[PDB]
Amino acid sequence: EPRPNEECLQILGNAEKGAKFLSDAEIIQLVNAKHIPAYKLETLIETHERGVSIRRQLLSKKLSEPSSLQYLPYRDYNYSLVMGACCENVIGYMPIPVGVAGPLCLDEKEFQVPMATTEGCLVASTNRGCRAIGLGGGASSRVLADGMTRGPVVRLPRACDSAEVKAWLETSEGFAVIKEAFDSTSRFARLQKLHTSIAGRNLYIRFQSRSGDAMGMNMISKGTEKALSKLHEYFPEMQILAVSGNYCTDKKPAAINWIEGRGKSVVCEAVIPAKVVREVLKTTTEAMIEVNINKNLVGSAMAGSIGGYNAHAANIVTAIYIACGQDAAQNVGSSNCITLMEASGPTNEDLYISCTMPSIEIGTVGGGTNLLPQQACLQMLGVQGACKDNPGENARQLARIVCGTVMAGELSLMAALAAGHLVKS
Amino acid sequence: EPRPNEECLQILGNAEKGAKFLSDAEIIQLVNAKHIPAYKLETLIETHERGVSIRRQLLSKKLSEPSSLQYLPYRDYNYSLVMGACCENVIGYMPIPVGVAGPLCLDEKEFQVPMATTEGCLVASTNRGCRAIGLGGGASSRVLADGMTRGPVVRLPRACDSAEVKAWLETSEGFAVIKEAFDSTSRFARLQKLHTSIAGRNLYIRFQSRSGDAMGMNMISKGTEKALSKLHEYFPEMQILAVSGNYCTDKKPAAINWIEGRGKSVVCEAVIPAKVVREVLKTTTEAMIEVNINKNLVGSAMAGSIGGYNAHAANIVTAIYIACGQDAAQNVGSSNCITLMEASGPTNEDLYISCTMPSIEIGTVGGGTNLLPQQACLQMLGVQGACKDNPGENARQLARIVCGTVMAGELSLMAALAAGHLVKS
Amino acid sequence: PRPNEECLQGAKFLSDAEIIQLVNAKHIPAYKLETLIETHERGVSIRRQLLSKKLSEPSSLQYLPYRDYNYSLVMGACCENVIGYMPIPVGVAGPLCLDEKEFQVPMATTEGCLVASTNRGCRAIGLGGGASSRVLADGMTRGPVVRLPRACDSAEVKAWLETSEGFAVIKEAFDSTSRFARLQKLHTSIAGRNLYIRFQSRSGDAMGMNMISKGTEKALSKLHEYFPEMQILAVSGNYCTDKKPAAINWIEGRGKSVVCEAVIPAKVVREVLKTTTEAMIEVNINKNLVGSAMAGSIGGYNAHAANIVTAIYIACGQDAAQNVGSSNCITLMEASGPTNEDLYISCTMPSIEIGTVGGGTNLLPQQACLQMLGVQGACKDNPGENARQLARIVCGTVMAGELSLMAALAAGHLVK
Amino acid sequence: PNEECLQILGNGAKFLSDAEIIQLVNAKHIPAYKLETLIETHERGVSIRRQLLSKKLSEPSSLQYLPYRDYNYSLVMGACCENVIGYMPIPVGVAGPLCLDEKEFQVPMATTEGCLVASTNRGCRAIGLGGGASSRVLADGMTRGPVVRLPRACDSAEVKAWLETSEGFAVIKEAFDSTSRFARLQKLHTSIAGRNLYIRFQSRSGDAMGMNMISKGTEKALSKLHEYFPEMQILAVSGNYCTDKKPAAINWIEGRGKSVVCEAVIPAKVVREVLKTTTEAMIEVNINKNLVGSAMAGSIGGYNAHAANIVTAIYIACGQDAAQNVGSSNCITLMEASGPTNEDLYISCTMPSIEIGTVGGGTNLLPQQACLQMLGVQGACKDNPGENARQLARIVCGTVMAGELSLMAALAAGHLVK
Ligand SMILES: CCc1c(C(=O)Nc2ccc(-c3ccccc3)cc2)c2c(n1CC[C@@H](O)C[C@@H](O)CC(=O)O)CCCCC2
Ligand SMILES: CCc1c(C(=O)Nc2ccc(-c3ccccc3)cc2)c2c(n1CC[C@@H](O)C[C@@H](O)CC(=O)O)CCCCC2
Ligand SMILES: CCc1c(C(=O)Nc2ccc(-c3ccccc3)cc2)c2c(n1CC[C@@H](O)C[C@@H](O)CC(=O)O)CCCCC2
Ligand SMILES: CCc1c(C(=O)Nc2ccc(-c3ccccc3)cc2)c2c(n1CC[C@@H](O)C[C@@H](O)CC(=O)O)CCCCC2
Repeated sequence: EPRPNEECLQILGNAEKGAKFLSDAEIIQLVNAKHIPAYKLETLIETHERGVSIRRQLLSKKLSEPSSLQYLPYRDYNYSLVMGACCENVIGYMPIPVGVAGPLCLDEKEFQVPMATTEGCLVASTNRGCRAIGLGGGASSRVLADGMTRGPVVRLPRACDSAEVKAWLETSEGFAVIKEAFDSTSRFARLQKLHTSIAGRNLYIRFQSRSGDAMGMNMISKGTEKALSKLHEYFPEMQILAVSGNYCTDKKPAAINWIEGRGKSVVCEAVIPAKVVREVLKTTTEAMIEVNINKNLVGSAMAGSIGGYNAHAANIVTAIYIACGQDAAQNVGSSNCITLMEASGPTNEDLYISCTMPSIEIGTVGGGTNLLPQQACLQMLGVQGACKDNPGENARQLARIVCGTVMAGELSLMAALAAGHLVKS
Repeated sequence: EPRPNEECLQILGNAEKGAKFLSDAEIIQLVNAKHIPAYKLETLIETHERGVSIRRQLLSKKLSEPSSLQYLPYRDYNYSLVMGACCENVIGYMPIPVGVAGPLCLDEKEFQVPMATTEGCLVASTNRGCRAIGLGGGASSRVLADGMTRGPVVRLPRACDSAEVKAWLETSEGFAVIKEAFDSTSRFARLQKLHTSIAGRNLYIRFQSRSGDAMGMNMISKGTEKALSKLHEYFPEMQILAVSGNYCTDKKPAAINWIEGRGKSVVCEAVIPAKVVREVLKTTTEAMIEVNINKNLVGSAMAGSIGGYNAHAANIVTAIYIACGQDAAQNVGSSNCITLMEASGPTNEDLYISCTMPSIEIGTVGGGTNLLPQQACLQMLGVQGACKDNPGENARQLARIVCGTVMAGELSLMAALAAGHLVKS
Repeated sequence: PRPNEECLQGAKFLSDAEIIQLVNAKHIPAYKLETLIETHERGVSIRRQLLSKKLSEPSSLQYLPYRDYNYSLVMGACCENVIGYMPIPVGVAGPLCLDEKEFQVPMATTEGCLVASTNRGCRAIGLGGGASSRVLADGMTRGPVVRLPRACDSAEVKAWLETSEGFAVIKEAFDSTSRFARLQKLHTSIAGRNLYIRFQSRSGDAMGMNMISKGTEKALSKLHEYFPEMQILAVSGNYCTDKKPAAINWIEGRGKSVVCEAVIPAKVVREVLKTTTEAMIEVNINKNLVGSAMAGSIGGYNAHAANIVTAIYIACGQDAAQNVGSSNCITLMEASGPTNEDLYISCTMPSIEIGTVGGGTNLLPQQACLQMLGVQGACKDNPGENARQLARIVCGTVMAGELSLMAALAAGHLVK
Repeated sequence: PNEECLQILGNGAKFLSDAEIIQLVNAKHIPAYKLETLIETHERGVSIRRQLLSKKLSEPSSLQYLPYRDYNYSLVMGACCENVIGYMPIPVGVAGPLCLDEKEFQVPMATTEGCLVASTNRGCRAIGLGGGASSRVLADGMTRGPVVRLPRACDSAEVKAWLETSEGFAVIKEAFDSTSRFARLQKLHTSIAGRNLYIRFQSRSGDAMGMNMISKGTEKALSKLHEYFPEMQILAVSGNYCTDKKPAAINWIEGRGKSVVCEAVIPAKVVREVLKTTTEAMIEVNINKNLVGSAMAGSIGGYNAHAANIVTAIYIACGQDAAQNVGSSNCITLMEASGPTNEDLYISCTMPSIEIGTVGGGTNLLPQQACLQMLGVQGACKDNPGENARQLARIVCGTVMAGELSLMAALAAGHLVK
């Protein structure tokens, strides 16, 4: 039934037939022995699933084991929201187990926190830390700052010239002009204080702005493009080298994120009664403080850590992020956390605990949050999509939930380490 | 039909009946009137899918939106390998779109590389970087080191005693004693030179060893347990404060991983002819090196980066990790990368590129790699499971692939920044 | 010698053995003698002789000099328990062509080749038409740590400081304590119920440490009136950061942030520096950026800025302990000119902590070195321009030092 | 007369006055660089240089108060300094006794910062009344960290693996060790960054700081490496991997020079009467300043109050390289409760990269030697090579801790200005 190549190509270019009529082996035969290239399988074929299936068959014959894809599932998944948006050369999907850790008592509310992980004991441990938090009157958090950044590098012909652009940007008149250009690109675009830094005839300019409920990379980058266009009108010798000169900084470790913040800067806290630490966490307060100082402060310091003065906030950040359609690679900066434990109340037997996380890069609109399964997890928290009355509130709430769930996860791993657990039981 | 609470209880305490003979609403009426806790749902119910179903039903009526879970899938998924191994309190699974970039021409072989992401353009950009490497003759990698670590903190009564223990561990006979205890806990356990650091009466002890094709955390922790128990026979006043004093360092940014290594230290390289840089990357070598020097080195320096001297290593690392059953939270350390670009060839128009990644924390057995869909992705690369013939070969191969694919994504992203793109197109 | 009863009854009429024997049988306490003796130089001699009696080598103080020094400006100012002085050889590297001027730079060092090397660096810069420089920013900082009952309370204080009216009353309290106290933008960080506050201000030509400490004093007291439950834990919570390696000094700057640059003709790199522009760029990329990167350095992207900074600081009465942060520097080298064969060099030092008044700039030997550079004392027609000028000179002299050593390294020097 | 004075230059220089030599330079019969030799004495060669310099300054009376007479320039010329125009007096104060390891020390400190010696001295008083401090040198080994390039990263991987084999390190150790009597190479640490290779040589240097000695050994060791790997370019003797006089985490973790630890318990009475505070307030300030504060500031290795003050003061006093306080001041200061009722103050400073020596450099000069002799660590130690330098490093750590106790007590007592 697989027709000759010259004939199949005619039915393809037929506007009232298309690949809908061609068989699987015929679409394959045209990719092989080049005619339809390979990447162009996306736009031609009838349904999205049949494109995934064809691409899987092509892929199977190139592999050293033909049936590698047998347990990689692809059927019945909604690919309409994925193609052209979230992923390319799609051959299926990867199911990541999702557990629940809660209720999380935070700001006089309750939250059932979804967490997608394959590390056993992670969700149970976090769930225990939530119960301890809940039995001690609950947690409270504050968003200290909010604004996604982009950190382009431009080049003037000399360091003195880039010193002049730095001085001009620092004047209130220069900032008003660059803020007009930036703010015109979108209704959420509101440029805050510019931070600049020189390295010879390079000039790194840190544009920061809130992005409503989106994480905001696409919004700040568009705002930055036009802003540097307006700056170029005043300084035509300027050469834009890159929209990112790693000064944002995005998806790399960097002290500037730790010190200036990026996206949402958050602080959570709680006071656990001496009873709850004993019963739920199987330790004392004196022991928790001892482990936290010498592990999370002194230990991190001996390791040469910048922004890693914590136990495992990266476990909780990553688990929520995958569950809620966040950019999981932004875990690199979003895990930044200092966990602090001290005595509280009369005997100095109650455990004070606070996690401060300067650079939670998060958003409840765009990216993976347009997909329905990760919209479901966002809906658990009540933060799905945009907030009309109070733009930004949903992404800020989710940032607060991340910091609170980190603190829950911190209480439980630190408690296990304090009561002598060396291995995953 | 829904029977009273006491009738349902004695059916649940019956052996040749049990939970199979109750309806969902009856089990839920038992949980509401506090006869069965939430965590007891795992061991009472017959099937795992029915346990996930009933946990979802309770969860839904605690939420502000009772239909929020509608689009979080849960059915027809193999929870036999998840319950009590990878996740707890399971309410479903989050599907991450999976894409393929390849062939990745690495060490005279070809790799179809799975990439689970929700960020648009990442799989297509990475795939273009692969094309540039393929038409450039290919890439070559070496594994420079190998050994997962654990960095426990112990406490001596005084600093003079911690110094005594440090000197003892540095003697070849004291080290032999501890290497015997450590190696006895597993067939892969081979303890390497002990790196130690004192902070007052604290002593941080960095145990390092290979772990076959396992990532190594369970195996190193077990070897660390017995090793410290032997050290205590020689120094009984020693206090084992925590199995991790953040010296390892695991899932936090730390300079020690950058300088000493953790897991696999790997380097990848390639020469991209000027012709390939022109037709695939749409830019010149000269423009590309200018961006790399001033973004990936200088820019990263101004930012105060330790080990983040790259464009988006974290994008590629994270995507391969989710797809292949790795711990995504370990992208914090595993993303460590310095990207170098120089001029090669006749008139300095070719592009020598290399990515050095000293701390890739990876494996092909254990964790999420026991799950069949994550195994499907590992089979794409011919690195699933353990190697009987040559232990470590699979995990070393996946680490070489993570490095070469990072370099593919570096080429492509850096080309796009060089060519004047400031926004995703 | 006379007995010990005739001496208690002034101090000028007694001998050195007499006052010593009063403390050696416990007649008089030792914290009395500071004021008792008339001449300052005999206070030093006695303190030495008392100290000789405790050392296993009595005569080890023999070649530690002490005579013919002006101790009047030091005592109750720069040093205590003074037993003499330490001579540090001063050399001169110049002339240095910087912003249409020439500078003979004094360098107090005991390291061989350092002054000759820096001096060759100046020769290369001179023959390439000199160096240019700009002060990018200027503000000494101080970073107290305060605590409030909860993290929610300290968040409230942070928000309060970020409004214009909160910053206005804090600026009112800060500016009141001194002439030069003009408070710039505040920077804050929270860690739980901790709150770190970075007060930045110019301070005339002084380095400013004590001035900002006074400004921070009244400013925290004002914040205490707004927030009565605020414990003031310390005036320095290491957030300044003063005399320790910190990323915040590198990123925000501290004291003077300065940039400096030069082009060295291809001919000059060949004949004076004995290398090639290409090779210089190769060593700079791979040593000062890639190498420092591998070593895990924050702000140490240079060859030996600290050699030059420390030498000038000791000679010019600066606080040499501040070389920790002042040495922060990134040396960049690029190709330049029509044939791409000329060597563009630039050093960027974001945190040079410096001044030309107060501290050890009060001493006459140190003021001699400051006068060489034409920057001594307070600039009367532009308060703070002498301190700016010395910072600029440090950056240009640091760049000269980089040129020479990197040229040496590139020509295969494993010496000295 | 111009032409008359040239004829006398051959017979000498001492039969020409200062004004006659200077006229010979200003109308160029002789260049500027011919003063090191022709002028017969060191003090008078400095004098003519100052006169030549004085005319080029906008204020020609600039150098009147820079001293130069009656100083030993012979140990300075061609070893410690060049283009010498005088010396710079730094006041030396004294802080002691410092009770360290069953001994007493009077510690010299060259500083122009008010209250530093007086405060360092109060910290000694608290330590003395607490029953003395203790200390241990945990490591010793100056490093050099050169950079080399091979054609490929694969080739540099081949060299790293070779340098890790028992036999590769044996051939290298032997070449390094032959150049000096103290040259004894410990295990190598290598990091690759592409086709670059950063090799960290480490060896003790007797009582010398070791920069010259390990440079010699590194040079020789790389020439043996070049014989096994001819395509290897030697880029630079330092690829900043040592790392010398720059902030770098490799010194914090691996150490460089003397890694040292120090400790002491300070009784409750002593904290209240000498230091005017409590153990509980000191602990609170130390946690939140030296740990949390430094963490918030992005500190690598600077977990202390003012270690750099003490290190700089002693270094300049004792003829050390004061530039090297960049890394030698790396310190973590820890305070916790101690004793039966948690009222005594355990304190410890750990300083992993103290770069120190008692022979060579500024320790060849006599005033600097006087300060070393006070401590009893001057010059080489014939019986136990290295022991004078280890003792000075222990003194630096103990004195720093005295300095931490004092300043931290002042901050805890509520003093905001000095
Ligand atoms: C977070 C998971 C976890 C745990 C851990 O949390 N265990 C735990 C605690 C409590 C319960 C529990 C549940 C319900 C009722 C009662 C009790 C169950 C399990 C433990 C370890 N890990 C892995 C840490 C890993 O992902 C990062 C670390 O490596 C980071 C670091 O600290 O360095 C490692 C071994 C040490 C302690 C136990
Ligand atoms: C990697 C995705 C990506 C790309 C990008 O790679 N775009 C791209 C390039 C090539 C093709 C292509 C495909 C087939 C044939 C021919 C060409 C398609 C798309 C671009 C950007 N980003 C986001 C990076 C983001 O996750 C981390 C950065 O923020 C990290 C950083 O550099 O700071 C950011 C905007 C500027 C550049 C383009
Ligand atoms: C800075 C002094 C110095 C020099 C050095 O600068 N030598 C030099 C250069 C030029 C002339 C000269 C003068 C007039 C006419 C012609 C030529 C004379 C001597 C050299 C080295 N050092 C010690 C660096 C030391 O304090 C920091 C380093 O350890 C820092 C680092 O690079 O990592 C160390 C060995 C390498 C090469 C030469
Ligand atoms: C180090 C000197 C010093 C002191 C200080 O120590 N003062 C002091 C203490 C005790 C006595 C004394 C003497 C004999 C008997 C009884 C008591 C006298 C004076 C003080 C300050 N500084 C300057 C610190 C400066 O160089 C680094 C810091 O800026 C580094 C930092 O902490 O961030 C600064 C203001 C705060 C406290 C007082």
